[PDB]
Amino acid sequence: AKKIILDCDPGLDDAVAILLAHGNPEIELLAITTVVGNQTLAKVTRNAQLVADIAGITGVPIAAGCDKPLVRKIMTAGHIHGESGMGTVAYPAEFKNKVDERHAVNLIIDLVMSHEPKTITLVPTGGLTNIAMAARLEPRIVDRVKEVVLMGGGYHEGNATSVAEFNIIIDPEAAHIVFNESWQVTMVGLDLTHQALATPPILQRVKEVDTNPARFMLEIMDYYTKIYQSNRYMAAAAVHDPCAVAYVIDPSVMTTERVPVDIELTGKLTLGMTVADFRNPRPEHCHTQVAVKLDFEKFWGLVLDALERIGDP
Amino acid sequence: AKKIILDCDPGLDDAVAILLAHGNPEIELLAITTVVGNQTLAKVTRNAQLVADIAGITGVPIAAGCDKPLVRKIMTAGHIHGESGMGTVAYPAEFKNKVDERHAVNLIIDLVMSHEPKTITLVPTGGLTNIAMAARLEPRIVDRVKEVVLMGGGYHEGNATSVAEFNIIIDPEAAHIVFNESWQVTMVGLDLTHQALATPPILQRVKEVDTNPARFMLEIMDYYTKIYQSNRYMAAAAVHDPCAVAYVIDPSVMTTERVPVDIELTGKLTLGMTVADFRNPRPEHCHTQVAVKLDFEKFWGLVLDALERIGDP
Amino acid sequence: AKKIILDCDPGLDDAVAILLAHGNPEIELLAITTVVGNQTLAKVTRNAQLVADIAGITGVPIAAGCDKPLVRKIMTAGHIHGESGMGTVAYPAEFKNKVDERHAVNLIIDLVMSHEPKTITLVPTGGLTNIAMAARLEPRIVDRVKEVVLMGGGYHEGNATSVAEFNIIIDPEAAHIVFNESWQVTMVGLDLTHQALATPPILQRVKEVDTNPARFMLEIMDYYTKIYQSNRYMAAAAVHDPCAVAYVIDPSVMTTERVPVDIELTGKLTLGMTVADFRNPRPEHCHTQVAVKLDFEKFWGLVLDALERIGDP
Amino acid sequence: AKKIILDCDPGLDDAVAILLAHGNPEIELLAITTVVGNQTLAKVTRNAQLVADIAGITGVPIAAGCDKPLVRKIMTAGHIHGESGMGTVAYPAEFKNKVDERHAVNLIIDLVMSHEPKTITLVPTGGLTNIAMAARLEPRIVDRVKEVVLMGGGYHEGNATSVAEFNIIIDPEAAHIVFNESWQVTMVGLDLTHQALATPPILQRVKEVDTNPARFMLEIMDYYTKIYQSNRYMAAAAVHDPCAVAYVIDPSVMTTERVPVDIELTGKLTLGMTVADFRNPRPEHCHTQVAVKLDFEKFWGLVLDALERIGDP
Ligand SMILES: Nc1ccc([C@@H]2N[C@H](CO)[C@@H](O)[C@H]2O)cc1
Ligand SMILES: Nc1ccc([C@@H]2N[C@H](CO)[C@@H](O)[C@H]2O)cc1
Ligand SMILES: Nc1ccc([C@@H]2N[C@H](CO)[C@@H](O)[C@H]2O)cc1
Ligand SMILES: Nc1ccc([C@@H]2N[C@H](CO)[C@@H](O)[C@H]2O)cc1
Ligand SMILES: [Ca+2]
Ligand SMILES: [Ca+2]
Ligand SMILES: [Ca+2]
Ligand SMILES: [Ca+2]
Repeated sequence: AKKIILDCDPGLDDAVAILLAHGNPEIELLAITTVVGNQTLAKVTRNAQLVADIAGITGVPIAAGCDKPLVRKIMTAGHIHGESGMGTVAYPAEFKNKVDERHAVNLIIDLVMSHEPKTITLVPTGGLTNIAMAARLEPRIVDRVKEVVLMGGGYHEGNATSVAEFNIIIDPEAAHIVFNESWQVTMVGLDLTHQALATPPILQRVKEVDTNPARFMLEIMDYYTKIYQSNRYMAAAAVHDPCAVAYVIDPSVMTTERVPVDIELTGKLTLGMTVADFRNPRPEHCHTQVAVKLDFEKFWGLVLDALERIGDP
Repeated sequence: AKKIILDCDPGLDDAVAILLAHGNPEIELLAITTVVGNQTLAKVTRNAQLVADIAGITGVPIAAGCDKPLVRKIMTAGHIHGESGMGTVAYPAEFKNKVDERHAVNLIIDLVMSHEPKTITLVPTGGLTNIAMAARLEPRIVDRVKEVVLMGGGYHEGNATSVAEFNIIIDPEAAHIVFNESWQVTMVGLDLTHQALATPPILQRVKEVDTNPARFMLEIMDYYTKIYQSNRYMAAAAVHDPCAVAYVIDPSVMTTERVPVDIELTGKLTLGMTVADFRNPRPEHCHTQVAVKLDFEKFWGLVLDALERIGDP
Repeated sequence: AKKIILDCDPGLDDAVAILLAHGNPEIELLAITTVVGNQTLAKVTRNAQLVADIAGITGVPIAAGCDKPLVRKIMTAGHIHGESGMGTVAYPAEFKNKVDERHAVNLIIDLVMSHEPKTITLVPTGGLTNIAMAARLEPRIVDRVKEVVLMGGGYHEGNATSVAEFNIIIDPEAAHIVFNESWQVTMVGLDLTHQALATPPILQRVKEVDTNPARFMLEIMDYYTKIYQSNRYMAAAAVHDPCAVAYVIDPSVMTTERVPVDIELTGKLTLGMTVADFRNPRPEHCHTQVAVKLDFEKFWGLVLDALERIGDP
Repeated sequence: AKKIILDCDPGLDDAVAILLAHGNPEIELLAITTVVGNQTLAKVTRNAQLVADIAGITGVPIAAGCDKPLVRKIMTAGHIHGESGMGTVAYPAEFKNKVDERHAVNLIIDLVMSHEPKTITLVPTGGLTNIAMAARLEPRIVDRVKEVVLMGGGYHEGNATSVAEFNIIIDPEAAHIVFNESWQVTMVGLDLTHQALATPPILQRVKEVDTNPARFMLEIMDYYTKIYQSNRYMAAAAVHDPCAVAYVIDPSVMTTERVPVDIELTGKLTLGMTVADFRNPRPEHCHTQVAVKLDFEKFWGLVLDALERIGDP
């Protein structure tokens, strides 16, 4: 029912976002496009094929996009997602799903221009390089897109730096382009995603689904959990990306606040920060909004329900 | 018992900080030094004499300091404190208290070098210009000062801009100097001070003290209240400065968190922000700390108690 | 013999660069692509059609490109080239030359990928937005391009600001992208172009060609001259753009120095400056080089010779 | 006849500036104050005593100043002036000249406030830290000072970086303070000082003076020459500092241009650059001017003449 384009950089959590987008009956996945981020474009694209195979996805093109940030030098997060970007999974000899011939930037422009206006929503869960290129190359897509729901940012938290979130800092100028176009933007930041904890009970409910995709998720969630407990301290791992897809499925999974948000491009300490203006006489008629509280039970409900529907292909 | 130097820029709330510092039996006021900020150095200095007269202070030198920020152009806040900086009070023909001969920067260096090590705590409630100059002119004072407790900043709130607080933004390089010296710094920021609301009950308890200093405070608190309800929206006015003195009197009036804090000097959107790093594996052995929650009843208790002791000189 | 793609923003001097590129027998013009700059993309594209008509060009596609800088806000130079961007010329009811269907960015990628390696040289004489987009969208073109010869910058002079040249400052990030790719870049900056003065003798030699294209050039050169004598003071006008094409025709028209050049993105006073490092132990194996001295007679010789060959179509 | 305060950081060339200031009959040296720069404050101060002793100076106070830049971290040039800062000279067991008790910042303010207006000219040949502190601590000195003639900067050359000169970059905010006060500033930059070469003929004329001060200069000039020929390539060494004193003695030793000059504080490539605006409709009524061409013979004449007058004390 809801057509989306999932632009991601398959690392541990992006994989869960793909499973959720596939398994849920409310989402119609038009394409999976990749960008540099968690790992280099090549690795990330190979990972998208791997999970698309595991979940038995067919009829959905997987197109690679930009292999470098717009202006800045490449910066990846291999210390979180392993060298492969997919933690510790072994790849098949051959993938059933092949990388499309078109450049993700062209495919996105193609899909948006060929479909009826306001029917596609973009869901970026990686750096915003491909979305910004597309918006600049064919500005007509900004008024046709239904809305953009991205995982990135943090109005009061950061991870890459004390105040900046990874997806935004790896390409601040692309983020600046996206947040400043007139389309509707929902920022599902760390403020929210730090609530999407994969606790023991949840992992247990997952193990009980007892299917191949489920054993896969259990395996990567395990690796992800080991990293978070050590590296960037938390009792459990936060699985960010699925939260951006969950909001498209059912907006009631989270509360949102409508506030102005811009991107810092020159600060020495604040480079890459999503600056939100919460001072009250609030704007009214503001094209951006941030996510605040997550309905933990409903969120995990949607994931498990998706895992069950995918079954064992 | 606790010797302090109060460096301020007498506007509405700085006045209350002076009354509290004078009236409380726990504080020994060595000097009141002034800086540009709420108004121009001249106005602010005249204001410090006015309240020093009203509270009947004697034996305490009032020394003017820097009339301009270290590098940036002058920026004042006359729209909040009126043209006089002291809102709407009429000045006497002659002041009993006279402005000292020495420059505040020299007086501060003098007091610190002549007293025993670790016995004086600096309490800046204005721009940090004089403190920075002093520390650069005689670096020996940083190891002798007991600690610095300033009113300024905001780890998650701002007023001058969406993320920056007035005292820090009027002279970012001075703030950068102060936060980076090795002395202990307690930042009593907007996060805390926005809790020190002067509500009707409080103003009523004040009117009942029925003394001249009290009528004075009631008068300025009134003007301050009119501005906050209009200009920078809030139901009541937040009286910031006294909070910095209250912490010196009794540290239990507020909770504090020990985290790294630095000042942004080049950001376009974030100039002057006090960037705090709350990401956990927290530092341990960190010379800065921010104030979080205020004990509202104890705070106002201290103020009224001081108003009563000052009496009617 | 020398295949080029002229990327420009038709204003007064870009027009002369087109005439020279068309009339000279050494240049083979594959396409004329436009960008925002002197005027808005629409105006500039209409202007390119106007001069293509006047010079009787046929068989050469004119494709429009980016209508906005990559990240910054649009900035034009209508005070130098008039509102139309073409000073004071009247446009025809219909143009014989039509704007191509393809986006300049796609056309450039097309031409370069379809021709033999190292046979096309890019000649940008406007902001660098289209060249940067193309290099990011299809990175394979940077190794296939023969070299890039652009009019822009100034190692010791500026015009838009005290140290920055218009073409670079209207899109600093695009310029940063171009100067940092590994292809060979020849910067024909203001240091050189300020020598290409259109003095009375030259204008007289032009009037004598007595053809339509020549009367056209005479007309616009006139307006250009009036502006330079008033606005940005000089005895005569400097016609910048043709110098970039002249270097492709005969490199001996100017001397060049091989030195490192980078673009300043964050300076307050120096935004957009082309910083060149002339300190000696010079690099050796440096992909950029700046133009220094112009052979004035040979330069104008090439222009007049081209005007004569175009004749009167 | 011309009273000056020489603020310097005795390294090889600062020493020659002291000899020239002492030996020339036109200069009346009120004091020699030191700052961090070529070496740490301690070393540089010890060096000033060494040369004051060798030249037999008496009746002139030597006062130390700031040991750190205003905001940035300390940066010295020991690779040019050796570890001692004075290249390779051995120090005496005891110095006849003792370091004054007052801080240079206070001494400078003292001298200027106690003498008649417009009779003292400041001659900084090191980082501008002390001059900026003094102008901020007592703003009354800027209108009393006759003018400031400093060695530093470069409108078209740099040494520390491709576009910035050492003295300015070690403390950009101090420089920004000095160039922005209303006093007259003459900038004797690298553009000029690179002409003051100490060629074999000159060194020979010096050896012939055959006195102790002369043998000293010959010794340090030798070391300085070895460094310049290797490190920062040039056929001979450029002795910068004396050029600033020569201009005070006889302004005709060099040509100057009156143009606006400001300091870049945020650029990534251009930090510390003295940006001069040579675009013409030149200001008229401009408090800054840069030095252009040096009268080589007259310059070295003044130095040798001073060496002869000092004789052999
Ligand atoms: N430590 C860490 C670094 C990168 C990411 C990625 N960036 C976003 C959260 O910062 C998500 O899209 C996630 O894939 C997550 C954890
Ligand atoms: N709007 C407003 C502006 C300035 C201040 C001053 N700055 C600090 C709070 O921002 C306090 O010291 C206070 O005196 C308070 C209100
Ligand atoms: N004043 C002025 C402004 C813009 C330009 C354009 N920019 C470059 C020179 O700055 C050329 O390409 C020219 O078309 C020329 C004059
Ligand atoms: N390489 C080098 C570095 C520092 C200096 C000092 N800085 C100024 C020239 O840059 C002079 O005052 C000189 O003392 C000279 C040479
Ligand atoms: Ca991701
Ligand atoms: Ca205050
Ligand atoms: Ca042009
Ligand atoms: Ca020096």
